[PDB]
Amino acid sequence: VLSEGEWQLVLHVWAKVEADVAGHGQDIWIRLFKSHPETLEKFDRFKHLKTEAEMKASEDLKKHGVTVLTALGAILKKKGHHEAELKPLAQSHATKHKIPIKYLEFISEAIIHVLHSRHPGNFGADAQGAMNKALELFRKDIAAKYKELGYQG
Ligand code: HEM
Repeated sequence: VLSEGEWQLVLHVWAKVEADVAGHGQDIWIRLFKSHPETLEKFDRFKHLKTEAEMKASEDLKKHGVTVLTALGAILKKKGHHEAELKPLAQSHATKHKIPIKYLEFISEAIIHVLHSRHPGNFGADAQGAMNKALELFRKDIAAKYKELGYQG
């Protein structure tokens, strides 16, 4: 459970991210595919992308990034009361996409790195601490649902 102060640190930096959702979406995903290429195999629609240039030019990847960050944003804004939002997400990711928890840890790493680079003034040690805590909360609850749904993760 995060404190009200910790949530504020999270939503404060997120308000900046929302000024350019598409741009942040691309940076985060490209960072992920470059740092952990195996994740690219989960996308039968992006597995063909070879270079960072091709990725930055993909309109579909950009739209996916927006869809992803929008869903994450709605969750964070619930400040822990994200039960309703998580169920449908856990079902598709556990039964259809089959995304293991390890991959959620990898993207969490990408989110932090991108925020740290683009928003240094609003992403200090305390702010990163809160963001990490929020993402771990997300991962903890998703992994729980996974078990309930019959997927080890
Ligand atoms: C920060 C956590 C993430 C959030 C909030 C998120 C959100 C979403 C949403 C809302 C969709 C579309 C609706 C749906 O299928 O449920 C989606 C699709 C998808 N996600 Fe996630 N996702 C996350 C992380 C990941 C990761 C780490 C992977 C893979 C390494 C992944 C792989 C996919 C795939 C394969 C699709 C289907 C895309 C397509 O084929 O059109 N997601 N995700």
